[PDB]
Amino acid sequence: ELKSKFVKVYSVLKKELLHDSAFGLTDDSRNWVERIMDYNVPGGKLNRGLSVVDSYKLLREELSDDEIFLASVLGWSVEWIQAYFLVLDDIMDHVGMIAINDGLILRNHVPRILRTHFQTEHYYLQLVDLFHEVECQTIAGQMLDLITTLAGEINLSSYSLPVYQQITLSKTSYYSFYLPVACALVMLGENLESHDDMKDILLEMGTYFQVQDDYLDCFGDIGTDIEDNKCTWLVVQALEHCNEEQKKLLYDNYGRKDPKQVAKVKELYKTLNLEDLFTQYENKTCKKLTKSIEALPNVAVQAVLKSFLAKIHKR
Amino acid sequence: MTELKSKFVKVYSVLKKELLHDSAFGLTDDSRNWVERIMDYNVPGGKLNRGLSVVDSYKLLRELTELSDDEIFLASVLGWSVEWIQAYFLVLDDIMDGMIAINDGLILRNHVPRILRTHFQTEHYYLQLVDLFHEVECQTIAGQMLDLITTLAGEINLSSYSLPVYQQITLSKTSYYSFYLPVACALVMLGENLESHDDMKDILLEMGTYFQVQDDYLDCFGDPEVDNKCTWLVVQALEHCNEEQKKLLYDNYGRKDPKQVAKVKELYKTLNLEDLFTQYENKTCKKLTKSIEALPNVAVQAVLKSFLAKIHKR
Repeated sequence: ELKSKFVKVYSVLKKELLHDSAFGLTDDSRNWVERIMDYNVPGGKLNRGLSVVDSYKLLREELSDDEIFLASVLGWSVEWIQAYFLVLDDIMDHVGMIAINDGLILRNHVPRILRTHFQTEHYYLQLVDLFHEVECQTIAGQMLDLITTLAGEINLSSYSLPVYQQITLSKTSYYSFYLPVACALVMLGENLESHDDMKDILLEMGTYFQVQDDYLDCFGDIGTDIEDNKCTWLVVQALEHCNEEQKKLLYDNYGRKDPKQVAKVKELYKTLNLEDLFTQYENKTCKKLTKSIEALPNVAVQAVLKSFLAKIHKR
Repeated sequence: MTELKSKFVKVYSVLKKELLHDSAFGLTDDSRNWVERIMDYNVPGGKLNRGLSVVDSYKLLRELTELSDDEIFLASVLGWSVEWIQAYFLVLDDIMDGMIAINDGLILRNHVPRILRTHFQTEHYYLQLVDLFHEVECQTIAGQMLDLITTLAGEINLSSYSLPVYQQITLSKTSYYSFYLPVACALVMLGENLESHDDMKDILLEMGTYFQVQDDYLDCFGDPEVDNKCTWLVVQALEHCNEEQKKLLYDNYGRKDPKQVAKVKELYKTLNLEDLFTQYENKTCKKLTKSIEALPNVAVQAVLKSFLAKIHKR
């Protein structure tokens, strides 16, 4: 039902944007723009764009077709903004830097949609500031990622828990966990500025998911983080949790594409019991997050947050 | 007016320290200096033509229509916002001719609405400022996309180079942020609604096209510092030449060889495109002055005449 309705909203928004006569498009440029849309936006699983509509339905307690359409419009706006973010991620992870311009086209589609479908609403400026906040912090996250990565070129003393956490927060969690639920609440008439507790919980949830992926990379059926000199949660823990010759071991073997040295790092990890440290982190995190979800007065917000936390647990 | 400029220049420091210490963004000491250096490189360097012209157009509109220090500060804030947005645009322009330049540029882009929000959210014209900068950015990047399609990717069959394509690129790529944005900022600050100024907008846009044609000519005939470019010169040469001259142009254009370059230059000279450019300049200043005077509002006329005079013959 939602599956079949949501996806048509992509076509609706696409044909709106292509035939917004504000810019003079020829046949050729129109096809250029349509291709750079259809490549990036409508492809994937549509996790977050759908989760906008799903969180909206969850909050509701009866849905009109207009309500569903607008929730879908917000969802697709999320998909667009994420397309922009992911094009930049492509560019930043290993005869055409068209990729920049393509990405920048998609970014500038986001407020055209928001303006076309929500200007009359009384929460228009709140949506604009939401997407603005999310974009500012996503790109600030990318900037932290650059500096940390570059500056951890050999000097692994750059890799600290605060740096890891700020990167995970601003780069991903914001557009990944806050943005869709925030979209739903703003449509629901709420003011986000009286939801700092929910915001913080979703942000910690994003940090949680990143720590998960960091561990899964190193322990699961292949992950290449220790080869790639990445700032994993595992290496950040290993740094301050090891002695002096273990620091020498890590400094020797980290960032090395050689399964011998990779295995040296893996077995320093195992001898430091970072699998059990991760199990403890997971348990304490799910407890803190479930506990502080229940602390929230609103029960439906709790339902949405518990949905998310359950979906990502033990993944 | 170097007495009154020094106030503008301090607003850069004010906005910079605001943005750097927005603890909403989690910045370490380290990242804080990274952001400061990527600001100080791009934004405060140049002559500050457009950022100052925001404040100058505001003063002009006031003087003709007491002028508080807050008014000046806010006009300056808008000016520096223009400087930032232009820095972003110019970083992308550099890029389009290790991969940090993208990230730096995007940091500068996302500073713009932080400033607009910090200093103009309370105002009743906030959404109008946001839509102004949004429109300008959409059309600048659309201009870049047209530039990609037309120039580099529309290579050696130069029959792609037409006056309408040239004009659309010049309009959306540059004219918008270069000539509309600064005066529009001042008018929005003045309480006006831009949607009843389409004539002024169109005039400033044509003015941007004019300035680009100027730069095109200076390139081919001039010194300062420093083929296959979509120049106004080649666009004129195309439809103003016969058939063996078309053969000459197709032979020699896009060719890095001073012999063939000179073949193009002297086809230009035998077509009298220097005199065509002088005529273009005269007819353009006349069309623009005439349609400026057509505007009902006299102070808007004063601002537009200021701009058109500043960019004339130089």
